[PDB]
Amino acid sequence: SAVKAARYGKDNVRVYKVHKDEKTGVQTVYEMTVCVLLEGEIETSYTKADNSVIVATDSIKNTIYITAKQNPVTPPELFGSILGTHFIEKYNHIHAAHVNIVCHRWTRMDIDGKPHPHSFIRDSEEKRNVQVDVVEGKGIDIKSSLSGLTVLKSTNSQFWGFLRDEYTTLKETWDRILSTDVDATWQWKNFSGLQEVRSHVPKFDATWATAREVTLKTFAEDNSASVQATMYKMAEQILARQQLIETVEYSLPNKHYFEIDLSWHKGLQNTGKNAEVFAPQSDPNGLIKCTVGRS
Amino acid sequence: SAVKAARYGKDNVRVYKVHKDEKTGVQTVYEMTVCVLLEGEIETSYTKADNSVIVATDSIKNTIYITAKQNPVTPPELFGSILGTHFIEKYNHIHAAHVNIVCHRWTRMDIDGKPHPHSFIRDSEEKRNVQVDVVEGKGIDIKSSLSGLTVLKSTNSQFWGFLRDEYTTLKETWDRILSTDVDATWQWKNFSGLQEVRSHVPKFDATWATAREVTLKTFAEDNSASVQATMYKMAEQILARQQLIETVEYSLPNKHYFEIDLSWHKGLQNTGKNAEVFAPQSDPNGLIKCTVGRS
Amino acid sequence: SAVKAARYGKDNVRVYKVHKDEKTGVQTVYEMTVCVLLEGEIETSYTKADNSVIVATDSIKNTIYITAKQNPVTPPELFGSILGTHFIEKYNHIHAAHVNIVCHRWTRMDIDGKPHPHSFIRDSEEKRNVQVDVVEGKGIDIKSSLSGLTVLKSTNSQFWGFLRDEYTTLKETWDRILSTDVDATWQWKNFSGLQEVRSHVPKFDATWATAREVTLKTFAEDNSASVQATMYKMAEQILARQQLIETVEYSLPNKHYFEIDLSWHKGLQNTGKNAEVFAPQSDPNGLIKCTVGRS
Amino acid sequence: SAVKAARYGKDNVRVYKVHKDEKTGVQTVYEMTVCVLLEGEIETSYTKADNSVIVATDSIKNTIYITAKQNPVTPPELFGSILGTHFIEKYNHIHAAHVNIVCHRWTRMDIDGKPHPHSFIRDSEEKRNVQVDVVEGKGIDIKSSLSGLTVLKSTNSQFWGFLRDEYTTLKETWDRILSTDVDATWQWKNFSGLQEVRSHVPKFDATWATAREVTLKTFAEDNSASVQATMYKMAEQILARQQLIETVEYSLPNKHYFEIDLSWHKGLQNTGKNAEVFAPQSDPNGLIKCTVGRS
Ligand SMILES: O=c1[nH]c(=O)c2nn[nH]c2[nH]1
Ligand SMILES: O=c1[nH]c(=O)c2nn[nH]c2[nH]1
Ligand SMILES: O=c1[nH]c(=O)c2nn[nH]c2[nH]1
Ligand SMILES: O=c1[nH]c(=O)c2nn[nH]c2[nH]1
Ligand code: NA
Ligand code: NA
Ligand code: NA
Ligand code: NA
Repeated sequence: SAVKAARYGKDNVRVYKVHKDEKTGVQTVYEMTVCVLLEGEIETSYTKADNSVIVATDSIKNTIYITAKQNPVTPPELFGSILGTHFIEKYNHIHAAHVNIVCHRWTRMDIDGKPHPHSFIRDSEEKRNVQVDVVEGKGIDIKSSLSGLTVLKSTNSQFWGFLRDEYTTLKETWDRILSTDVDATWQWKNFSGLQEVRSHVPKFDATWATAREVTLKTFAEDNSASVQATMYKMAEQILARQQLIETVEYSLPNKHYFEIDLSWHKGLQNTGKNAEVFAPQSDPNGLIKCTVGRS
Repeated sequence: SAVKAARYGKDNVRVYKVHKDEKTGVQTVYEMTVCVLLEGEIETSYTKADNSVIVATDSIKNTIYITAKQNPVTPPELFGSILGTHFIEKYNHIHAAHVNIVCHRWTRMDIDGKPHPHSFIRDSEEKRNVQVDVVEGKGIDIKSSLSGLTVLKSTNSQFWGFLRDEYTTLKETWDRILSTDVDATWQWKNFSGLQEVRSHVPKFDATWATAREVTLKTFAEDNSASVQATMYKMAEQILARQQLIETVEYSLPNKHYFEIDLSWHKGLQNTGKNAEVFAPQSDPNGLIKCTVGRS
Repeated sequence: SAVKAARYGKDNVRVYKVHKDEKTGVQTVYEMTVCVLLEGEIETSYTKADNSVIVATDSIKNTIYITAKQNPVTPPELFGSILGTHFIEKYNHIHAAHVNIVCHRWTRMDIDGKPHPHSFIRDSEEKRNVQVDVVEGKGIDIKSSLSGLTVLKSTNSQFWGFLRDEYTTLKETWDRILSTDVDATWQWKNFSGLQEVRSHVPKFDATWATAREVTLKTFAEDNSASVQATMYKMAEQILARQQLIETVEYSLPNKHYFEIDLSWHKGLQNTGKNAEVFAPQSDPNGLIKCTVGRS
Repeated sequence: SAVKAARYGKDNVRVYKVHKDEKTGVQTVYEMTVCVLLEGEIETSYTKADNSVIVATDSIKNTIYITAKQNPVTPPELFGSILGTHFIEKYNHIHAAHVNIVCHRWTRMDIDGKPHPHSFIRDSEEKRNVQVDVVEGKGIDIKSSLSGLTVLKSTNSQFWGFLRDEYTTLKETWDRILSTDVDATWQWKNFSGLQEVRSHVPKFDATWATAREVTLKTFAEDNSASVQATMYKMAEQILARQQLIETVEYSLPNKHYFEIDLSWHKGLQNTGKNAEVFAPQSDPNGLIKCTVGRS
């Protein structure tokens, strides 16, 4: 037998960092969960019990903390690039590093209309994420994403004109609830190394903000013909606004809210134009995906 | 043997309701999870297989939907009172109804600085809850709460002067991170019935808003001597602002963020005044509770 | 204002202990999650920022580890009694200790038909729990439980003869699926102190085993008239088998599996006697509770 | 812009099926969670609001139920192949179907030493899974797996001889706890179609059983030099026992149990050879992966 692929490292490394502005007293906090997996000339640890090639996972953990102490942790695209580059440069036999970062929200509190200098709220379980693959000789590949953005619109969603056959019971509709949890990923053009990543630093936060804004505005304003049609419009707009993105991927569940026929009870009307009370369905759910690129 | 206590009903009933203003086009959505448990002269269903005394749990579910169709679902204190009263009035042998409601956030989206008429975001997993106990002959007891409000302050928290003995390793500190998930409950004076609950309807939303505001402002502004001391200040202020509340209860975890000594690595300084990178701890956690009432 | 109640301590303390038999080489492992909350003359920590009365939660954590090192951790009723007694005896101003223990399963593996001396499997998320309340002057109150025991029977469950009115749509049935997650609690007679708890040590494991056996056998064998009727039979039998138990409480969800009418598709018959494929429902669920005591 | 990839369908479809042996009275239950995603000539649903190419996700759900009614649901490799083949044969414009099945445990209860004919227990959250990709013109690709198998050994695990540099604090050890959650996947050779899958039906359950047995026996018996070395031995043995498997992949977390130094308290010895009480760590965790194939 032979090792066809192998990677190993440390997952679920929770990290907090504070920045203190000595002039103003304002403090800013960052909290992340980090995973680093390494690849390289490590097969003999599997086949021959040769631990000499293993950078211990505990040491990977220490390295995450040290790197966060010595470098900016924002934007996460930069921090993940620094962290990944470290492993391939430090260890001759390590040839790829895969860094995943989940950023948690700590939003500054407003107290009496004023931003508070050192108090924060978790205002959403929405995350901002990065996946950074640093491969020796092949540069740095970055996928940025937002996830856990949960939205609902109560009208201006339709679904008609779909295929009807002997397996079909769904009725066409011109007015339904649309609710989803948005997972959106933008893949950057390959970067040659850390100097090129640093040269683009301003674009990372700006592109995250644009992706979020486009997602929310398009969801709210589109008189949606389907999840498919609405998500394509979102992706097109993101590509138009940032030329350094190569592809945009969306993964959207369709979280169903069913009408409840109450006509058996005193003729109560609660369907169609009279629908007011609905039953949210926990499962099953539709799942719609698309990857959009340039022509 | 004998039945000393019994209650039964339906849990995890998900309910959505939409209100449509025909004049303006503005729609407003409400989403809740409801549990109703009944008590009364039901022991023979347990002891003698006598199902004639059972209002089926499926029928309880139907009743929740019908009641939501025919009545306001907000404030939840009112809806829960209507729902509980229904069971004790409709069924002669049912003498108590226990209604728990969890309200989920659907906050109206702002698009280009304007509130959108029919699009919403789940802006927090914070919940607004009610527990309503309707007992025949004894009125209506309401406990209102907020839960899942997660906050952090990066300084202006201290903890010194605690008991030190042979079990103690904790160092005194004059500057630490304080983070918690707030669970706050206010218990209303007993109401005689639905007419009295209706007479106080404006106070329910106002008191929830006050409880939230006091919690956030006190957390942000107090130079905290302990979780205990800060939570007592919150409770006092809520009692001062609403005379119809009898008690306020807080349950606060102390979610620890530990310093990381990096001095073993090239003498890096990351403790005390030099602490920048911390390790959030998933467990264990402190748990601090208090119930405050009037003198 | 005044403090009406207060308790504080440490939650989610994970503990593992190994026992090694030097004669045989056999090792046995125990893993628990422990919470300890204290009460006593502690109000001034809340009202006056007086930390001198606070046994730090970190010290409570240390005490859990030390107590586990120096004492048996099984049965959990004994360990929780030792731990709770420690706090009220050590600290003059602490007058009650509330200890909750969740025991996790590590079942010895059988390899080639033989029990392995040091390898274990988590064979269920079923838990064995204890709640121990040690109150100065009032002895030791112990509630023992099992939870997370998930069962299903595919026939020999009925539900007919329930109340039918204008809120009822449920059809009577003489053959349905019954599935639940069992939470069963037995409350021991009050014990005067640790000497009396020790005197009854053999009864704790034996009574847990009996409660589990009775639950499973009664569920499997009863031609159930309702959840209510079946759970009462379980409780009666436990009380009959252990005279030192005062009450038994069951809390059972009714986890619904719905028939799927497929007759719209080529006349396929999948209801009633022809039902083979069902839709498990995640929510809502029935919730049935009873507490049974002696006459 | 252009659609580079697209797939859509229904997730989290819960399905139960019962088989009743009329001769013996014995009933057997199966419960699964199914996801089906389709690909094909569907881009215009995204780009042009053309729903005529959409087989509605609701219809996919109906098809899962109908297919389960008309066909065996075990082994899951067969059921997933039937389900996937259905979509590519029924719909000319659908060219791939991706079927994921999670099988939940319902193990027959033993009551008084005898297997009960119709009562079952969820004896583990361990799952048996399949991923079946049916691609028009390219056959059927099946990946079978087990997941959620949680094990611990209290000794006979070592970890020494790893790389030591300025980032390393971990001490070498010759005796530690090893605990993990096993995720093991075996990838079958490509099958030409449903006839070939049916021809191999007996091998599916047998290979699952072998994979489980090899995993448990190797974990229990290996005096482990590292997670890496132990998992490679498991994979080699599975490949040796089933020639129709092309690769085996393991993904193993290293769930750390830390020693607790108690020497600060009365010189208590709880490290090294005296270690009895340990602190299980919820995070971070090591994560070790390998894919093994033939030479
Ligand atoms: O937007 C939708 N897309 C779909 O593919 C679908 N199928 N059922 N409902 C649906 N709604
Ligand atoms: O605010 C705090 N209260 C406590 O009771 C405590 N114990 N350890 N740390 C603590 N912090
Ligand atoms: O066993 C049952 N008990 C109940 O109270 C009930 N209500 N609906 N179905 C039920 N099944
Ligand atoms: O088995 C192990 N493998 C590793 O790669 C490792 N790193 N720290 N500890 C470890 N244990
Ligand atoms: Na390298
Ligand atoms: Na009544
Ligand atoms: Na005392
Ligand atoms: Na086809």
